[PDB]
Amino acid sequence: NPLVYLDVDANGKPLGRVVLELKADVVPKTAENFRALCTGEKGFGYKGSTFHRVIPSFMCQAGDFTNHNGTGGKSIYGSRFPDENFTLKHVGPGVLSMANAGPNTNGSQFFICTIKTDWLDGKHVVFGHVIEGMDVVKKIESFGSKSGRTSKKIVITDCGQLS
Ligand SMILES: NCCOCCNC(=O)[C@@H]1CCNC(=O)CCC(=O)N2CCC[C@](Cc3ccccc3)(C2)C(=O)N[C@@H](Cc2ccc(-c3ccc(CCC(=O)O)cc3)cc2)C(=O)NCc2ccccc2CC(=O)N1
Repeated sequence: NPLVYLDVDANGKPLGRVVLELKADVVPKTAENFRALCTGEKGFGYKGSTFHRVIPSFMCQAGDFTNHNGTGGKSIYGSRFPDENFTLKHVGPGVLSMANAGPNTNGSQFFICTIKTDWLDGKHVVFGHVIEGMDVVKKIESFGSKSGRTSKKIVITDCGQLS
């Protein structure tokens, strides 16, 4: 399974690195989309974009590199793409899952859970998990709010593939 990284800052101050294992063994098409958006190999992707909605005791959401507000993004497949499967569950903190606007509306937006979000099982495609840097995720979460607006600008300053 590929390993990718997000290096995250808050108001320009580095918070550290999040390492994500992508479950290409279960959701290869969803894992590949995220991998390529981390490397930037198609000329666009996550680098320089933000965590735009962060809600404590819920999740940290990112990947809207077109509109920066939860309405946009772009997949590597030319259009919104189907839910590959709902095999993996939102079991706890550190789960990496696709944001969407209903069935079969996957793009580039994603979230990292900070609790078990079991009510999303069967609705959002889980495709990976944090293996290093959960403390960075908790730092991101600490800048969230009830509305999801962040108290500092949280940026993916760099991202890419490790292996
Ligand atoms: N329920 C029990 C108790 O739970 C309490 C905890 N709160 C919960 O469980 C809560 C409760 C319900 N609350 C909510 O849904 C919050 C919703 C919200 O913030 N927004 C703000 C932002 C825009 C809105 C409305 C919209 C959608 C679409 C376009 C324009 C406006 C609404 C929204 O929906 N945007 C989605 C992300 C999103 C992903 C992908 C795309 C997209 C895909 C493909 C392409 C082209 C690809 C190509 O061409 O290549 C382009 C775009 C667009 C939008 C959003 O944010 N979805 C919500 C969400 C995200 C992540 C995880 C979970 C959730 C559910 C949640 O948060 N649910």
